[PDB]
Amino acid sequence: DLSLPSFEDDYFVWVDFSEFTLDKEEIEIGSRFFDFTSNTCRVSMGENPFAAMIACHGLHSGVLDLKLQWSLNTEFGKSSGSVTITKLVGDKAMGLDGPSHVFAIQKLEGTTELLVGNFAGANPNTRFSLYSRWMAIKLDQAKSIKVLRVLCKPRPGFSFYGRTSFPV
Amino acid sequence: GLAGRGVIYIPKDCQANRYLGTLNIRDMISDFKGVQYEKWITAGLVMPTFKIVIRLPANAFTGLTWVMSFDAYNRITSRITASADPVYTLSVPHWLIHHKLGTFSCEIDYGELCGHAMWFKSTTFESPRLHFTCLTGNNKELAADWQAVVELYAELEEATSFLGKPTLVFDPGVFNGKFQFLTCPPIFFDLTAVTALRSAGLTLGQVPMVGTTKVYNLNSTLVSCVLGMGGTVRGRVHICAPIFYSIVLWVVSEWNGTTMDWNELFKYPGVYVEEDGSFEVKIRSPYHRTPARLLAGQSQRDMSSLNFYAIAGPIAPSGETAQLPIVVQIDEIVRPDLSLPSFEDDYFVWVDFSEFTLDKEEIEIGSRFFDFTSNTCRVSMGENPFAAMIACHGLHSGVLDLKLQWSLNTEFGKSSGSVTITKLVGDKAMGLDGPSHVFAIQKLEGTTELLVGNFAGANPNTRFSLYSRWMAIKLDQAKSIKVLRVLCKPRPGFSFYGRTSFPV
Amino acid sequence: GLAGRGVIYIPKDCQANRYLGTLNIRDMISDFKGVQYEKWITAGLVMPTFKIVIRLPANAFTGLTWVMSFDAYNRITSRITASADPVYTLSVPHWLIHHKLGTFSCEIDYGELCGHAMWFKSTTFESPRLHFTCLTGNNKELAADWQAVVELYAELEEATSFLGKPTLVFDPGVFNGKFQFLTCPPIFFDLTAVTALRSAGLTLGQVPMVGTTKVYNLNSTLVSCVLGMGGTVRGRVHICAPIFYSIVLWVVSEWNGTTMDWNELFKYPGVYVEEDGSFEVKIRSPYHRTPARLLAGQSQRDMSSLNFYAIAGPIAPSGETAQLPIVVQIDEIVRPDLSLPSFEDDYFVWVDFSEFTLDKEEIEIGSRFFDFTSNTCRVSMGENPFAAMIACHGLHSGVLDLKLQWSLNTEFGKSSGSVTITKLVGDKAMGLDGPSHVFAIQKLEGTTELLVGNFAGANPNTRFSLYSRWMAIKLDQAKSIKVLRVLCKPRPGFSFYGRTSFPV
Repeated sequence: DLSLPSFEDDYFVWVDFSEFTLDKEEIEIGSRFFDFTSNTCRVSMGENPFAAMIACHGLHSGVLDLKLQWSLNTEFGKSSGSVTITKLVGDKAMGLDGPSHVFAIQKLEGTTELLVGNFAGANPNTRFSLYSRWMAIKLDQAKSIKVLRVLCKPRPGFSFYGRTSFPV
Repeated sequence: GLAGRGVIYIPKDCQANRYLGTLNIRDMISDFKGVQYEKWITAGLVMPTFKIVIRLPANAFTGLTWVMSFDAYNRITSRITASADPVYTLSVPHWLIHHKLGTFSCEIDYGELCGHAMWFKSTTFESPRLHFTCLTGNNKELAADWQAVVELYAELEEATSFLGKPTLVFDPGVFNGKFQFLTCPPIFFDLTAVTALRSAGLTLGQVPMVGTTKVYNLNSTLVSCVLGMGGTVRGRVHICAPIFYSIVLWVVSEWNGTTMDWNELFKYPGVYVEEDGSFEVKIRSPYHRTPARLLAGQSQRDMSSLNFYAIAGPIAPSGETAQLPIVVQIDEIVRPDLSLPSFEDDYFVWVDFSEFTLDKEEIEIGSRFFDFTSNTCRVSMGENPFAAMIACHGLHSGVLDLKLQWSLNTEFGKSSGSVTITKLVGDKAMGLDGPSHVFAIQKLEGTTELLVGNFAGANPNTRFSLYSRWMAIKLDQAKSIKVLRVLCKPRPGFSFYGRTSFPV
Repeated sequence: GLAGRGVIYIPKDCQANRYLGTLNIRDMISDFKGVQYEKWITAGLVMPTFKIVIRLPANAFTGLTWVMSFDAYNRITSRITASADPVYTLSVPHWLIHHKLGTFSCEIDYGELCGHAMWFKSTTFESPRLHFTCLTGNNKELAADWQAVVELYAELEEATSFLGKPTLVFDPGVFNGKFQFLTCPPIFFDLTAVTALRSAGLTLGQVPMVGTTKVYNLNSTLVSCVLGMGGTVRGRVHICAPIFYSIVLWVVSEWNGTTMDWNELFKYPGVYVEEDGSFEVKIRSPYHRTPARLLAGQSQRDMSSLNFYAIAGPIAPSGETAQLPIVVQIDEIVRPDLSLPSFEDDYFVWVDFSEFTLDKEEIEIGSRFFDFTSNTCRVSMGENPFAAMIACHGLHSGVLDLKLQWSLNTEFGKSSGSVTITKLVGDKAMGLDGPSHVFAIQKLEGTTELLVGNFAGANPNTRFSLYSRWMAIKLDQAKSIKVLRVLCKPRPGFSFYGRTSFPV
């Protein structure tokens, strides 16, 4: 006799960035779904079953749809700059240019896809270096942002390989 | 088999409105204890079909009529224990017990009338009661105090599910015209009067009152779902007096006052009532319909009414003094001429927040649809049929689509911050993160879904703590908002369990 | 379903003959209380078929064997509460509980084993008990005290009659040769002995004793109905020790002593026993039969015996010290060679009255067959199988034909008066007059019938007061009588209910 599912087929919180100390901020994502750290801003990671499933398997692979939302710290009338989504294939150094995307800060939201995977087919739950698509979020007026929230929603067929555990 | 029992004590002078007592259904079964009680301990959960039997010496010489009121959610108890107004006792499922008919019996499908299964060891939500009150009094006191015996018969078996089948599913465009448990408080005729008139208003969407207390109930709530109604009122009339009292009534419908000419009166399409029975009277009106509710300054008598004219009697032997009571029950509007539904399948107002005093404001919603309170801002709650339906059932469950709208208090160019919708599973302390959502204040509007429910399947109309999804609205620049309006629109299949009432 | 329950506490050191406790069957059901208990209250009378289950952790390393004794008429309780001699515990219906087999179960048809239906509100005759005793002890103490759980399962339904079906109907010429509940007290072998002999007497009519106390029981009583028996003893042997104990036995029958020559011993027709199992051994005797009871100064070894020769072992690892116990059960004499019945279908002695001190003497019998006492004369009671059968059942009922005989103490020519038989229905005080009968003393003999029973249908083997026919013998010249002898002969169909025992 089961209850409703706790989650619907909807977005859920991946990460919130807040309390920026520098106007220039660049968050590298690459091709991974993982826990962020920053010396220059406050990272608040989401806790949900998807994140646990990532942690409790050896390998995973799929596509995430992202929704970015943000609110202003300064007066709207004074605002300038952008949330830019850099999309490459390769790396920052030698990469090819994909569907990179400039959201004027006044849009206050934006969307993008993220490939979680690589040429081999799947990501371990650790740092690794395997040729793939590459994503980054670039802030140029980060001190004018009170919060940058990133939600994700896995596209159907997001796959996990080898059940295991994850002590923290 | 016999599952439980109890005793109601009747005073020798049992007058109208006397509170006779309350039996606690679960205590009746556990004090008896009980082949059925013991089967219950093993089942854990039961969803009984009860036969209630009230043993009662039949007597045609008293005029006594009592009401048994099934109050599964303990909603009227507080307010009937000093004296029981019929408006309270008839606002929940109930049965008329006529002294002339003696021993009384009825069936209670606990799955319908209540909606949640009974746990052997303790009350889950509230403790289910049977109230016994006197609707019409004895014509003169009896010889001595006496008692009646109440008995519960059931074959208890283990319940498969926690929830029953929903008594009602929300739909704006659906009020059939059929009623259950719609009983009008007693109408009285003096025997010192050669003729008389008693009006019963037909503006059925009006909320009944007892002094300053509003008694919300499902029937008036249902009628309010429509703009007005025409057609024929089908009902039953009970004459609640001793065999030696008698009366003849002309029952007819009239619009805005009554005629003063007896000849005109009898050119109307009415019916004669000499005794207990059913009746059909056409709702009479210049528009063929009477409005569902009143406007300001209007009276129920300005519209269509069901009028009871005593044209012969009442008579009784000397020296009787008691009035002769008529109890009317309305069963349905047959051959109905309905107005438009009052609401469409659209959003309606849940709540407005305004006059914020702090820039940081956090409104917890959780998994409930309810009335907000705040020390730091002004809450204005919406009043509509949906909110009444929530109030007139023991349990409900469904999903609400929300639209948030807001206007600014400061200059647009100076604006900053957000309306943030936190969505969790669990609670603020240990919850999991769902589709939380940040609306930059400049969006000026946003949407979200709200689950009204929990792991068990339904919410009571009180505060409770049951693991579920959890929602909150977070303002960071609240003083920059002139108003935050929250509209909702129930998704199809929003369910209500166990019809009841709600006095405020 | 589960009807009642109880708990037995076992000591970490559980030795042979430890009393473990008594459960009261009706208290088990009423303390539980009990879907079955509540069905019982409505039925009034129940004649259950119980499944008794003893929950018990199986263990092959202890050697523990317990006995559950069904004592429906409370006959051995007084005698076993300090220490339980197997002669008592095995004298009523009983079951061996082997620790190696774990959880134990059996059926009790209360109709057979008891005979009267149970009244919900109070004990009718005596209160039915289950006794738990240790038959063979543990080889060494266990780690800690523990407990076992006793459960009663039954589907109680209303009893149609007060009385069950009779376990036994009196007949002198009928002892089949089949037994139930014939268990011999444990036989023990020392492991400090390379070989050994243990004899079991086959003189089965002998009444068992515990010190100076005779323990009358149905089995010995049955055997006493015959002069002697030959044939083959079919039984079962239980080896009641840990898996690490083992033994090999040569089991054979011998007459008057035992041979001292091992080679002769193995030319006899015996069987080997290495483990739990059944056995058949021919009863060996010069006459092909062994006598049912002993004469004066005869010993049970003087006749045919069932001999248990340990020919290898017992052995056990060091340093075990416990003896190895063998429990023998005798099921029947197969291919029986029976003697004449010891009694024919004839009268036998009930009582002699003699040495009268008063001329007026009145002996009340009522509706009972029982042992008389007098302060004014000498009572000499008869001892025979019928009397033992009365003593070894909870209830009995039937009709006795009486013959009275008497001889004179004074000169015949001087004699006067009568032996009068008063026959009433009721009691001396308010009774109705039946076939009372005046025998002039010169008749020197007379006859009458006696109903042994009452309105309920059967008599307990105690004093009771239940409306029935009532008999008394009245002497008016008692000092003129040298002896008054009363013989009886049960009419066909004299019935006994619920086999039990009777320690004196």
